[PDB]
Amino acid sequence: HQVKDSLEQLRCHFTWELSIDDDEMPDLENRVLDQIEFLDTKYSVGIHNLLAYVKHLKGQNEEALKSLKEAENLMQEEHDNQANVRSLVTWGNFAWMYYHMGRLAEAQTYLDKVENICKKLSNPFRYRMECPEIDCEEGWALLKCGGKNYERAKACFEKVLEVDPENPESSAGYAISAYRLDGFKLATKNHKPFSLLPLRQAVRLNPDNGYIKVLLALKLQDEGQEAEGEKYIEEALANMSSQTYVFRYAAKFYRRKGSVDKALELLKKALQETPTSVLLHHQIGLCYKAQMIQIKEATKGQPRGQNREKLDKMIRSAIFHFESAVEKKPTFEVAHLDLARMYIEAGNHRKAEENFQKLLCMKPVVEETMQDIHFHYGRFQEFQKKSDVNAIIHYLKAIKIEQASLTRDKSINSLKKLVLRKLRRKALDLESLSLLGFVYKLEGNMNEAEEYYERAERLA
RNA sequence: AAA
Ligand SMILES: [Ca+2]
Ligand SMILES: [Ca+2]
Repeated sequence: HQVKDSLEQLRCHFTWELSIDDDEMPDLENRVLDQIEFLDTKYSVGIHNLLAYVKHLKGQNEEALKSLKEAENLMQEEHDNQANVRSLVTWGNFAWMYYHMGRLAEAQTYLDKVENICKKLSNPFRYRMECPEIDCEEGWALLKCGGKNYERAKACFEKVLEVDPENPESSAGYAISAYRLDGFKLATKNHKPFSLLPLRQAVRLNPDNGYIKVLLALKLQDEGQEAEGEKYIEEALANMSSQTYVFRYAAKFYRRKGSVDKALELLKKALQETPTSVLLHHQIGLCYKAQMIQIKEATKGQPRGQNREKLDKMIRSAIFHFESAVEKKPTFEVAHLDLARMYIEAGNHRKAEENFQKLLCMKPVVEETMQDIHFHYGRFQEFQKKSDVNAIIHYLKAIKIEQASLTRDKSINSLKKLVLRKLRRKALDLESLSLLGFVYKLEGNMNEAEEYYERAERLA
């Protein structure tokens, strides 16, 4: 069992516990292909090795070898024929591939190549190479393979920065990881911008990286500094580096600023390049949603004639794009939520219900998203289905997810309003009395709360 | 990637 034990010591995709879910594999493959074609970075070894690992997981071992060979061919050019330690990721993935294919003599050849380099560099381990380049490669792999991996990704880049605080590559990976982790918490009470300083430093150290600049812009916009952010949007848009990705985030920036037409123009250009992007399809849908709201506001909710034809175009176009996003990535929870909400605007309550029911069964990486799912389903039950019983159930389920947030507070307020309404129609509704006590208790008004709980008890 |  010497071979297998040696393979487990290698640092490469096979030993990084990426845990790629089958339902996310088609989207991952498309994102990997998009990145190969459109992300401008110095070394593309990592991304080709991830494509090989994906092909392996698909049962296409011969196709996987092709991607590992391409990774070696490209390394020759990106380092000018010179030796580079990132090759050890490729060689580790060859050893695993050949082991899985039964080409065991070749698997041993690649273990020997790795060992030879670990010796040459005075690495303490025989097969496990300890160098910052490989910590970064582990981090980028994790960062590409979904939100559940982002704490691990950040820690890979942080390990490099603890020894070399001005390392450009790990500064970039740390900042992007941190930005996405901040995104997960953006609606939680008293959230803080942990990623802002990392992004400033990553831009300083990677001055040609437009991708990092547009994330810095968006975090500045989050923090109420939109004009400073817009300067970075403009600098990124003047750069060709990773242009199509720059367009995605500039489009988000302009939509949030209120320039929805500008956002749509950028997204339509980006969709020409990466038409399978679920991020693009969701962003385009949000733009049509924003335009729908603008039409509603100008016509006081009663568009007619051409304005009605325009509203319906916005609704149907948003449904098309949200449906496109969730076809491609069925685990994209918030896109299903936007879709359910847009089916309410289209007057299709059965399709809204269907998507809410799907959402109730999901297990988001971001557990607080289920507050939003219950809250919006509760509102649908209250206002479209005229079911106070089911509205109460789902406002309570939102509240029971204790994390303080904008939506938990809205759920408390919505439950309060519903119960106050019921009590006007029937002041001796014991259930409503107790719920109103519960609401006051959650608000901290302990005397009002016990008053209502007591009143409810007396009746019974 | 909603918020
Ligand atoms: Ca390019
Ligand atoms: Ca190729």
